[PDB]
Amino acid sequence: VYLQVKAISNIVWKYQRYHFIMAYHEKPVLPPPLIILSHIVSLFCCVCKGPKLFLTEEDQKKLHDFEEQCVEMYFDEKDDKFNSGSEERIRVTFERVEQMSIQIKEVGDRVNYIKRSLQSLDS
Amino acid sequence: LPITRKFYAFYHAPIVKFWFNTLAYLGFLMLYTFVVLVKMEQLPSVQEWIVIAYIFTYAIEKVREVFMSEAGKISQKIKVWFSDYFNVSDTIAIISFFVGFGLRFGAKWNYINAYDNHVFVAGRLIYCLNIIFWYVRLLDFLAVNQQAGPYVMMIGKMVANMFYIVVI
Amino acid sequence: QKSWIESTLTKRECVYIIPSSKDPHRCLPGCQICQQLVRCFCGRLVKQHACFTASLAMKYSDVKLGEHFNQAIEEWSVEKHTEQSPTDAYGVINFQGGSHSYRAKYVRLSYDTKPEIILQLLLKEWQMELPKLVISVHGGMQKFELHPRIKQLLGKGLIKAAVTTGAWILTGGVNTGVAKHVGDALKEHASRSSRKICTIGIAPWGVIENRNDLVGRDVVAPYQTLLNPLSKLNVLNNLHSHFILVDDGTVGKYGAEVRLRRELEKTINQQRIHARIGQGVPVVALIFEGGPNVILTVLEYLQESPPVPVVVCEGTGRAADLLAYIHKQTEEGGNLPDAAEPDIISTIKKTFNFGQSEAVHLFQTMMECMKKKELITVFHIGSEDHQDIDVAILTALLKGTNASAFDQLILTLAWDRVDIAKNHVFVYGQQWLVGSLEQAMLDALVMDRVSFVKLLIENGVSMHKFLTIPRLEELYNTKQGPTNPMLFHLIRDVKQGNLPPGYKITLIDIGLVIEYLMGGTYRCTYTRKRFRLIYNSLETKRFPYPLNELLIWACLMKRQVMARFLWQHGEESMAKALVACKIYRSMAYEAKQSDLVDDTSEELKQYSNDFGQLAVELLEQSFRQDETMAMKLLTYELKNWSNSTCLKLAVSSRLRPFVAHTCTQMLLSDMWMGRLNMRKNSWYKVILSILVPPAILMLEYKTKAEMSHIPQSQLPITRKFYAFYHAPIVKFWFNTLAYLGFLMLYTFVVLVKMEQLPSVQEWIVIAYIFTYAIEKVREVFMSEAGKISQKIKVWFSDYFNVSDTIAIISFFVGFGLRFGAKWNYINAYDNHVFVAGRLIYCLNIIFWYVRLLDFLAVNQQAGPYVMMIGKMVANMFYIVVIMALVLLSFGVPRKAILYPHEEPSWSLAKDIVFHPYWMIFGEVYAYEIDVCANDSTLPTICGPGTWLTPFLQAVYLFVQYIIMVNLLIAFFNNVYLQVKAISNIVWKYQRYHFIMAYHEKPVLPPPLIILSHIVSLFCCVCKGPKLFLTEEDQKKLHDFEEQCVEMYFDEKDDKFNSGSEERIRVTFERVEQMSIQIKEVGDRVNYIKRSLQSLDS
Ligand SMILES: CCCCCCCC/C=C/CCCCCCCC(=O)O[C@@H](COC(=O)CCCCCCCCCCCCCCC)COP(=O)([O-])OCC[N+](C)(C)C
Ligand SMILES: CCCCCCCC/C=C/CCCCCCCC(=O)O[C@@H](COC(=O)CCCCCCCCCCCCCCC)COP(=O)([O-])OCC[N+](C)(C)C
Ligand SMILES: CCCCCCCC/C=C/CCCCCCCC(=O)O[C@@H](COC(=O)CCCCCCCCCCCCCCC)COP(=O)([O-])OCC[N+](C)(C)C
Ligand SMILES: CCCCCCCC/C=C/CCCCCCCC(=O)O[C@@H](COC(=O)CCCCCCCCCCCCCCC)COP(=O)([O-])OCC[N+](C)(C)C
Ligand SMILES: CCCCCCCC/C=C/CCCCCCCC(=O)O[C@@H](COC(=O)CCCCCCCCCCCCCCC)COP(=O)([O-])OCC[N+](C)(C)C
Ligand SMILES: CCCCCCCC/C=C\CCCCCCCC(=O)O[C@@H](COC(=O)CCCCCCCCCCCCCCC)COP(=O)([O-])OCC[N+](C)(C)C
Ligand SMILES: CCCCCCCC/C=C\CCCCCCCC(=O)O[C@@H](COC(=O)CCCCCCCCCCCCCCC)COP(=O)([O-])OCC[N+](C)(C)C
Ligand SMILES: CCCCCCCC/C=C\CCCCCCCC(=O)O[C@@H](COC(=O)CCCCCCCCCCCCCCC)COP(=O)([O-])OCC[N+](C)(C)C
Ligand SMILES: CCCCCCCC/C=C\CCCCCCCC(=O)O[C@@H](COC(=O)CCCCCCCCCCCCCCC)COP(=O)([O-])OCC[N+](C)(C)C
Ligand SMILES: CCCCCCCC/C=C\CCCCCCCC(=O)O[C@@H](COC(=O)CCCCCCCCCCCCCCC)COP(=O)([O-])OCC[N+](C)(C)C
Ligand SMILES: CCCCCCCC/C=C\CCCCCCCC(=O)O[C@@H](COC(=O)CCCCCCCCCCCCCCC)COP(=O)([O-])OCC[N+](C)(C)C
Ligand SMILES: C[C@@H]1CC[C@@]2(OC1)O[C@H]1C[C@H]3[C@@H]4CC=C5C[C@@H](OCCC(CO)CO)CC[C@]5(C)[C@H]4CC[C@]3(C)[C@H]1[C@@H]2C
Ligand SMILES: Oc1ccc2c3c1O[C@H]1c4oc5ccccc5c4C[C@@]4(O)[C@@H](C2)N(CC2CC2)CC[C@]314
Repeated sequence: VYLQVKAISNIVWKYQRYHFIMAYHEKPVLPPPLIILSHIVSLFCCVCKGPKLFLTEEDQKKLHDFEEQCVEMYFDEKDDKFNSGSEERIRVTFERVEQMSIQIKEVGDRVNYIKRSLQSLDS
Repeated sequence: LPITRKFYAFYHAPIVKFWFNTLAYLGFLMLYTFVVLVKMEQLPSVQEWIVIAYIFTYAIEKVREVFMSEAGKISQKIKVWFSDYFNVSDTIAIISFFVGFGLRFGAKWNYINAYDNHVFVAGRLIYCLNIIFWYVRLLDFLAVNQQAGPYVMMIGKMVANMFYIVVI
Repeated sequence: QKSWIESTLTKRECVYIIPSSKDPHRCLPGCQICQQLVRCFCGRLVKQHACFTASLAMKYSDVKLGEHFNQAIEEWSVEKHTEQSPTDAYGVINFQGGSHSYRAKYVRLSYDTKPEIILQLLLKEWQMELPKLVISVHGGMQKFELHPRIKQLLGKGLIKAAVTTGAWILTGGVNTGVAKHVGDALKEHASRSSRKICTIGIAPWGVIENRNDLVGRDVVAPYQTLLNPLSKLNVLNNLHSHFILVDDGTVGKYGAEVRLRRELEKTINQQRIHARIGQGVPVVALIFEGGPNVILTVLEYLQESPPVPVVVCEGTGRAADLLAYIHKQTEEGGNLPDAAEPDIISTIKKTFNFGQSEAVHLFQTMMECMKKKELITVFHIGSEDHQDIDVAILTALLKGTNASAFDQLILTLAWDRVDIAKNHVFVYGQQWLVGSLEQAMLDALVMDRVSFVKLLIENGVSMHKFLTIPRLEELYNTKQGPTNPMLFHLIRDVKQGNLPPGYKITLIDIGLVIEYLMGGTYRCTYTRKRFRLIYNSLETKRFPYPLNELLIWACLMKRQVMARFLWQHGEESMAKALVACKIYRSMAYEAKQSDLVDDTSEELKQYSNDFGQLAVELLEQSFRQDETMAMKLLTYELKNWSNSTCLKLAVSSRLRPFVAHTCTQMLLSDMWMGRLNMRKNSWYKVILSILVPPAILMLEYKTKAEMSHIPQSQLPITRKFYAFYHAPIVKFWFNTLAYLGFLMLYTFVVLVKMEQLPSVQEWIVIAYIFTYAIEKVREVFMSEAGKISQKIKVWFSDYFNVSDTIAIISFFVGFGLRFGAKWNYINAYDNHVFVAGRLIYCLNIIFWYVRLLDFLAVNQQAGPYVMMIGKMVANMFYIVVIMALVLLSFGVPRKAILYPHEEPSWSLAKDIVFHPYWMIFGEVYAYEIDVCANDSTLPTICGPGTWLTPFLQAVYLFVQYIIMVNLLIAFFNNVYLQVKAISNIVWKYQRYHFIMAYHEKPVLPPPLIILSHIVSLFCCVCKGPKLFLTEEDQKKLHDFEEQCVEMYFDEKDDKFNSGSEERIRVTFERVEQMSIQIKEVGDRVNYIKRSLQSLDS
């Protein structure tokens, strides 16, 4: 247990940090002996009279446009990382060297057709 | 920024509400520790009254934290809030305290000794056990620190998963 | 409204319905065909007008006179007979069917929109960035062919020009023209690949195929992109990103766009290309297979002020190739000197069916275009000029526009293209006015353009004459590059108060930051009185070593790529790396100790470790090259770095691999042994010779030939004694033997009964501590030169110096009470002033036992264990806090239940902690657990509720004894494993500290040290590893260092280039090229065999 938690220790506290920041954001300004005033004064203002952003439909559309751009950039970087990897470079090289070996035999075949045809025009 | 808005800004800041709740909680425990270690009389000492007031108003606070929580069904609100450890512990701590206070306070004294009356003794002994809940709730305050917090999560995971070794 | 597109823009409609260019039409249905096929000049048939009035022109009669005179037939215009109104067609195209169904914003607006409104649309509404170039692609507006090679040879280059610069490409948009082939460039080469191109297509609205679909307020209109591939129809190319569809209120006529496009070109060329750069955004024209009118458009640019260059391509045998033909014919001045007009007039008509008349007039245009052949450029693909059309489009802005050398340079800087600046700007011919390269350097430094800073230094810029106090302050105060938010807060901390709002940073304030970050006794030049008496006044306003100052700048500004570049240039390279490590290390600590939760500290820590590793790797280069000069690098006084050494700087950063390096250890060994030269068994040879002084003569001593290099250095009978006792190894054992004798006596004093007057043992003990105290006072004041406040802070940064301070003060409090106590009593323990003093001694002796750990840490095995223990105790706090809460959670209920009749007392404090603490160590107090049992040792405690406490203690021990103690042990085990992994490194770093400590100490230990004191301060009134080089050997050492920096990068490059990953990739890229070269054989082999079949006949 020690070794498991210690390995992710900073991650653990940063997650805990969400819970206590949210907890004390919602609490009133007085602690529990004197909180009664915060109670007795608040419920008057409701009868007598957390981290959430309420966007308008226009900025809502800009944010979606921002998000889709970053999704595109995510896949681009993913593809570039993949295509730069050594395994992907060995295999494309592998497939490409194979093709060339036929293309050279396709020269080594046609070079005959030249030299033998030259021997035909030699006469 | 004028003078009056600087006070508003301070006290409504969550870091301030933390330390202000923390300092009041420590003062609460120091008094309640005094109450259980010092001889208990017929009527609560001024220390004990302050202790009672804290737990009562802390309880009202917890009731309001549930009902002014994330909008939903009351049954859902209840299930969520009893999914935390310290909220289950605080619930037991609050209920047991007022069982203890009722016995301590509503006990008729047939005797001058005050420990011959076993309704009174039952109430005092509940306090002495109830105070454990309130010391252990300090682990939650201490887990606000970057170093202490992971150790607190360690202990919880140790206790939660050791059952079958202890059965053996 | 709150809608800028709709509120501002305008759509025209033809309110007015003259017949179709003459009498309506024949065909006996007469009034009936007036519905079928009778249009306006507007371009729309009767029912396509659809205006509110044009529909009253569908009922009874039209909006005109009885027979409508002919100077009203001509009177229709798109200015007087079209009603402006808010727009309808705008949004995002969805090119459904095209390869992920591309997206492109669009809008319908009139030809008369003010040019600023356009600019607002492009930049504000569409959130486009102001570009650094504008390529305007003109060409043939009719479906045309393009050879396969040139296709993939154009789309490689126009794309790079718009991708390496953020250029707006401009087209017509519709596929009937050149826009179709701009799309080919985009499709191939994966146009942007996360690196946006903005290609606007300004088309007229009255020709767009499927005009209807685009109609709609902010609508995502889809759009068929698969019509017949041959049929020439005005269909928007699905690979552009933006469209400005110019309205003139009509249908079926082009020519409404010609102005708005040019007006946009003016509007962009009057915008600053960058904050500092005071040019306009460049514009350039590109020509792909132009029609007739494209020729005039060329001339239309060449005249206007400022002109616009025109890069004409080749291929296809029209306006593009034609201008390429005559551009090789006309002379340098611009008039065909030969008589060859009818031959080129012949060529005009082979491409443009005129016959004679327009042919010459077409030729008349060009001879004026051939006047300004400096603003014209031909990129011919055959003999391959310019190596690329990218550089061609870009270079066209550089030649022919009679731009200053500066303006040529700075535009490449904005673009971030050195390859063009190196090859085309820095060349014989430029003249370079007085301070143009320097102003270029400032822009490049500010803008973090490392590649140009390199180029400028190579091509004639002296940083010595460049870098001044004002220019250096401009660099600290800029916001036009990578910045460090922390720096402003560090200045606010060293300036105790706050600042006026537009505070510009001062170098004195930087100096105060550097002293804060370097710490110890570091003193920056900027804080010294000389620099101040200069700075307050502002050959003298320059710096002798500018590259030192800019390295500091780049690191404080968190400009790491620039800092790595400025490191490898200039002198003092190892020092600069070690200073950089310390600066970043200290900034990392400040970030870590802040209330902010971010990644700044790990980033700065990494940067420190980067320079720390450079310093270690440089030391290894130097050591392998020349050990003696490597050791000199460690030890030469750094005049420019607070008179320090590179070893001291590395120690300031806890840079253990540098200190643990063999070169440093060899240096330290020579100091430790001094003139002694025993290789084996030195510890007891020294001990027995301290105790038997004649054995000093049996020892081995270094010859002066050996004690000659020793790059930190500062046989008869008498000099052998001097050599021995002044050796730090000897001063260690001599202090160690005296310390052990001290403790043995003081142990005796506290264990044996104390009388009125101190025993002789106690007097010796007193003398030791008193003189040891004088020694510590002198170690502080004769420490590293600095402010007394700095000297104090440094010395109280060690643990054993804080402990010794408490140990010394407490002893003399204890002695004063022990000694100045009047004895009213014979018993001597009735007097409680005396007892207080004795008890202080008994506690003070603990300090002196624990100080033996420091002596023992001189051994290679024991030392790391001592560091382990310190790290265990220092970091266990929060586990012990939890243990304390668990303790009280049990202690308080136990006492309350078992002792319910207590009044308040401080015994309650003891009772709630005492037994619970001893339980941690396994004392269960077995016969006290159940107080009501027969075998209980507390039978009187039996009472109500006392049966609860065994359950409480059961839980307590499980949590405390099993969980919490073993968590603490688990933490200690990690400390062990961490330190053990680096154990030899740990001791070698410790070795620096004790060799330095005993090098500075005197030759007598603390009882007899008083003589060394009393004799030394006479010689000052009456009458450490630092090499003081002369300026000539100082220059040789710098030459040695720069050679080893070069060898460092060479080996780094060779290692990199030999790596398998680098070999796979170069192979990958190289096999790709060969596959074209073989297809280039496989293509040409045909040309052979088929040509042989041609000569076969
Ligand atoms: C990181 C850490 C940061 C720092 C954290 C710091 C935490 C700060 C926390 C701080 C507050 C600590 C104080 C609490 C304990 C006091 C007990 C005590 O000493 O009692 C004594 C003092 O006399 C009284 O207590 C009389 C007053 C009665 C009411 C109690 C108010 C005390 C103040 C609390 C105000 C409310 C606070 C809480 C609100 C919920 C009485 O004992 P006695 O006179 O010996 O008994 C007579 C015996 N006889 C009968 C034999 C004669
Ligand atoms: C989501 C929320 C989370 C937190 C939970 C929140 C809810 C927490 C709920 C807490 C309540 C839990 C139940 C307690 C019941 C008391 C039992 C008891 O001792 O009875 C005794 C006293 O009974 C009396 O009625 C006299 C005592 C006064 C009442 C004090 C308790 C009520 C206050 C509660 C305030 C709670 C505040 C809640 C505010 C929200 C009966 O016996 P006796 O009279 O002693 O017998 C004498 C015999 N003899 C004479 C022979 C000797
Ligand atoms: C009065 C008696 C109770 C208190 C105990 C006093 C004794 C000493 C022990 C102290 C332990 C507590 C240390 C932390 C608090 C100090 C400041 C601190 O670091 O705060 C932290 C939060 O702090 C908390 O979350 C503390 C919550 C209160 C815990 C109270 C019970 C602890 C004792 C249990 C009872 C048993 C033991 C005691 C015996 C009874 C925040 O710190 P920071 O500066 O934001 O973060 C630093 C890192 N930075 C640089 C990256 C930002
Ligand atoms: C890797 C390791 C390497 C090896 C490490 C080896 C370390 C080498 C260290 C070596 C030195 C160790 C000696 C110190 C302890 C002596 C105590 C003692 O025995 O006292 C006794 C001897 O008689 C005296 O002590 C009388 C002399 C008084 C002054 C003390 C000087 C002693 C010599 C030290 C010179 C200064 C040295 C320090 C300078 C700062 C007195 O006791 P008593 O007679 O029984 O009492 C009478 C009782 N009665 C009253 C009932 C009759
Ligand atoms: C960077 C440096 C690091 C190390 C720190 C270096 C500095 C270390 C500093 C150390 C000094 C610390 C303060 C000591 C104060 C003594 C207090 C005391 O006991 O007072 C008592 C004696 O007071 C007297 O004046 C009589 C005793 C003689 C003086 C002996 C102490 C001074 C020597 C210090 C030599 C220090 C050597 C420093 C050399 C540099 C007063 O009370 P009383 O008289 O006992 O009362 C009798 C009452 N009755 C009669 C009813 C019974
Ligand atoms: C005064 C003397 C008399 C009294 C003495 C009595 C003896 C002592 C009695 C009790 C000791 C107190 C602890 C009780 C059990 C803890 C529950 C638990 O494990 O929660 C954990 C899991 O599980 C749950 O969250 C749900 C399980 C509990 C059910 C809900 C309570 C129902 C009523 C009661 C029935 C339940 C059993 C108790 C009934 C007795 C919650 O973990 P967490 O904290 O959420 O972790 C993540 C936190 N985070 C989200 C911030 C990341
Ligand atoms: C969820 C809430 C549930 C509980 C609600 C409350 C229910 C009501 C609870 C209690 C009411 C008790 C009233 C008295 C009953 C009749 C007996 C009597 O009068 O006297 C007897 C009382 O004997 C006892 O044991 C009294 C204490 C019982 C409580 C036991 C712990 C339960 C609470 C734990 C916490 C649970 C909370 C858990 C938290 C989730 C003896 O005393 P006496 O007569 O004065 O003396 C005669 C002997 N003499 C002659 C030697 C002197
Ligand atoms: C009077 C005596 C002194 C007082 C005692 C000292 C005070 C007590 C000390 C510590 C109390 C607990 C600290 C809580 C820390 C937070 C934990 C949390 O958030 O949730 C945790 C639950 O946590 C628990 O369940 C807590 C322990 C339950 C009560 C048992 C106490 C120990 C006694 C019994 C021992 C005695 C046995 C022998 C008996 C003879 C959740 O963790 P998890 O579920 O493991 O996480 C899995 C995550 N997963 C989803 C990836 C799988
Ligand atoms: C006789 C009976 C009466 C007396 C009983 C007294 C009871 C016991 C009292 C005290 C026990 C003695 C230890 C005290 C604390 C140690 C400080 C520390 O942690 O240092 C460490 C860090 O921290 C510092 O270096 C600075 C922290 C201390 C501040 C400076 C002292 C100010 C005055 C005093 C205020 C401070 C607290 C003390 C005040 C009481 C230093 O570590 P280091 O060794 O540098 O590690 C690297 C070594 N290297 C560089 C070679 C690689
Ligand atoms: C930084 C320096 C600070 C300290 C400077 C020095 C300050 C001066 C210090 C002390 C001066 C004391 C002089 C006497 C005071 C008046 C009382 C008196 O005379 O008698 C009383 C003395 O009672 C005591 O307790 C005396 C000892 C006090 C010292 C307590 C520890 C502080 C030093 C710890 C180390 C701190 C160092 C930490 C290191 C950083 C009783 O004795 P009596 O009258 O003979 O007997 C009458 C009773 N009878 C009738 C039964 C016989
Ligand atoms: C009379 C009894 C017998 C005597 C006792 C035996 C003698 C005492 C034995 C050992 C004393 C210490 C040895 C020092 C070794 C050198 C360390 C050094 O150089 O600096 C170290 C500080 O080191 C400390 O702070 C030392 C410990 C402080 C004093 C507390 C002693 C233990 C008591 C409390 C325990 C009781 C608790 C429970 C109480 C009930 C620095 O290490 P660091 O800062 O961790 O390094 C971090 C590096 N980083 C920058 C990468 C992050
Ligand atoms: C977070 C932690 C919660 C627990 C705790 O720490 C903090 O809270 C503290 C409160 C303390 C008590 C406050 C007041 C007194 C009165 C005093 O009476 C004078 C003496 C008398 C002699 O006869 C005069 O005549 C005696 C001491 C006592 C009972 C304290 C004891 C320790 C206690 C219980 C502490 C306990 C360890
Ligand atoms: O590890 C080292 C390996 C080789 C050398 C050293 C080392 O460390 C030094 C050290 O340490 C000692 C400890 C005890 C006895 C002798 C020495 C010495 C010796 C020495 O002086 C020496 C050679 N040269 C000067 C000589 C001119 C070359 C300098 C460096 C030196």
